[PDB]
Amino acid sequence: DDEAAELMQQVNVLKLTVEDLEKERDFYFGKLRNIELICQENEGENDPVLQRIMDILYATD
Amino acid sequence: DDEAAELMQQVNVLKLTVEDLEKERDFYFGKLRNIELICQENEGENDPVLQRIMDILYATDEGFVI
Repeated sequence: DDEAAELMQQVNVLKLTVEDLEKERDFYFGKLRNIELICQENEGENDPVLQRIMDILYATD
Repeated sequence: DDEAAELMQQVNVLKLTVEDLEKERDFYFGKLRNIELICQENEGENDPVLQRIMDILYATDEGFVI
């Protein structure tokens, strides 16, 4: 009745939040993948800065 | 009745999804920021590879979020 309505309101807000977060997550992930490729295509130069970047990309937190 | 109960279950599942996504989003954003810092420190190196990475990062700048 009253609770079902407030819960529906919450579900709508949460679904909007999921869409928002997933899209931002995917966007940041795509950026990281682009950077990873650049690092891989240049791994033959032995650049220590790219080494630091790759270490970041492949680190678990 | 069953409606409110169905919605509550849906709410609990969505809340869990949200918590996982926030952690994934911040995890990836944290990496982009750490990479931006590395680039920032080595600015005056005239390294074309770092310039490519910085251009990729531009769209992820915090200034575009707040």
